[PDB]
Amino acid sequence: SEYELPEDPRWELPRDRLVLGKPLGEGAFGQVVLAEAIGLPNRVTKVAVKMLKSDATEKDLSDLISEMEMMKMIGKHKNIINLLGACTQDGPLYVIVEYASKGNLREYLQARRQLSSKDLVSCAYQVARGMEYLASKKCIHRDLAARNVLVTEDNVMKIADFGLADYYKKGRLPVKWMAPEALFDRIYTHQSDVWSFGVLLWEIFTLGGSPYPGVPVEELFKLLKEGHRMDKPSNCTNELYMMMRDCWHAVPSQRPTFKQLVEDLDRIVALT
Amino acid sequence: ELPEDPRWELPRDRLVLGKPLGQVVLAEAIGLPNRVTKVAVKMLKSDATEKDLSDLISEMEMMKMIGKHKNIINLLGACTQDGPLYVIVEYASKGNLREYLQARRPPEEQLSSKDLVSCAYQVARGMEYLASKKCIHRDLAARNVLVTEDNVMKIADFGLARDIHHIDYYKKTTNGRLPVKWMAPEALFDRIYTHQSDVWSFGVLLWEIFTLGGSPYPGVPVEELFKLLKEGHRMDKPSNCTNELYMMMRDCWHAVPSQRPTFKQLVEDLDRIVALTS
Ligand SMILES: COCCCc1cc(Nc2nc(NCc3cc(C)no3)ncc2Br)[nH]n1
Ligand SMILES: COCCCc1cc(Nc2nc(NCc3cc(C)no3)ncc2Br)[nH]n1
Repeated sequence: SEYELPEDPRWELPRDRLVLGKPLGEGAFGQVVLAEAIGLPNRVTKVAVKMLKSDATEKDLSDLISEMEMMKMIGKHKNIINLLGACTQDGPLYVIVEYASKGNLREYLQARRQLSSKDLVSCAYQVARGMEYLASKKCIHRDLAARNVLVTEDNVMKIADFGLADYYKKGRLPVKWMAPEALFDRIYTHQSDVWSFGVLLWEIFTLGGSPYPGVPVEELFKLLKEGHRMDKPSNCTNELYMMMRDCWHAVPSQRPTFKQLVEDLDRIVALT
Repeated sequence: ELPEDPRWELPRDRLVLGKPLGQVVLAEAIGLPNRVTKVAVKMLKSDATEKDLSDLISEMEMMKMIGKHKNIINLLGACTQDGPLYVIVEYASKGNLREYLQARRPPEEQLSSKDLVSCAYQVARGMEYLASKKCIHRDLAARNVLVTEDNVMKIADFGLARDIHHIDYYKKTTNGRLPVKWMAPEALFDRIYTHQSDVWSFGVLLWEIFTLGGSPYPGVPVEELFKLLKEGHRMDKPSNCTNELYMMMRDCWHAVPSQRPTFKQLVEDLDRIVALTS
């Protein structure tokens, strides 16, 4: 990987067919830019490109490659951010993926405090669909949150950061979406992502609310150990609150599965 | 030590002391002729100082001046001569409002929407009365509201001596909660207490009622509380709460003290809302 990467003709795009545009966002040693891809024959497709920052290390490269390779194995679904291609040869790695013009679901919800009760349940349905798909492909997210759900021009929910390779790192605290087993016992399962979906559900029905405002890490632990559970939001049926509460069962085996959650939300949507 | 006050003195032999309530004891007063009335009696503990006596006397004298209202814990008498000071006050059999509401949470009989709005009305009435007598509570919370056998709300601890320049903000209550979470910012940061800061605390109490004894800012320590307040943070609307009653809480938590409603206004609004609530 130091002088050259392996080629995968299934996915390789010519660099002349990609025009890089305005940055969308960055992270530790990776960054995401808006771009235009020609012929993924001669139609331009607005895509998002993920690539390393200039200060990245060999291990950052190896992380980014592993992310791309997981996206290949997992395959396509409408409610996830899909791999569309890659430039791997003769220069920096560009991992080309779908563009979601409306940004993350947290912001999306906050800027519309105008969604109906149906639309809100529909969001929740789409997210669980994406998660039901990923879980069928052995994919555990480990940070399912509204910040990691992107929304498209046409209001499709698309899970992101599912292929990625310090409890005090924030400006909110991710530990506030972690299942107790994952936080306390470092047990990550599909059921631990169910707990996280519980909190996303709550974010959804508070239209982008912040879990546990003002609660620092040590206190959160203390709340968890006491069996504390966030209060029902206003503008939330008692059914939905029991879905959240169900996702928040202490025993993961008694939490519902994403398969079960999709079935319920499909029913609930139709009756909203 | 004590000076005699014939307006209030009950002979010691007329008071039959019973079980501890939590110091405060349950008692029976004979007379107050051949009838016994259940009463609560406040008295000193064994390890009490002269400062503690002084503070108990001040509380009693304050009750004398304030006079009687249905929605406060009313002074009934005192034993001041030839033995321990006993301040005799009304008995509330169903305990504090926090516990009263939590015991009535669904799985004791549930409270209607009207019952909850009626609690709010009665507390506001008591506060309006206290305000009228020039009294500022300084720790209005559901824990300092007591409930009688016939479900009458009575405000307690309204006459208490407190040095505000010696408050421990870190000190938790017995239930595990922090009293700073009921305090107007201007009282908290600037030690300025007014009827207006009491109205702020009433907003928090209204919140406590509609969450059926919920704990404000759960898991938020003192330093983080300050930072939420400085940022103008406000608690979210409880579920099963009208927009109209959440607007009331929000009004009580106005950042500018002059712009909060008075208890006179709160009393009138709540009266109107009680009559229209199912
Ligand atoms: C590897 O795929 C990462 C997501 C690709 C993507 C990004 C967008 N649109 C937007 N992205 C961002 N920030 C980049 C980002 C957010 C997350 C989560 N991950 O990366 N900001 C605004 C927009 Br609009 N579409 N597809
Ligand atoms: C001088 O006013 C003291 C309150 C008089 C009173 C107390 C009760 N009933 C109960 N009291 C307590 N704990 C003592 C207490 C609570 C507060 C507030 N202040 O003192 N526990 C249970 C009951 Br029931 N009735 N009247």
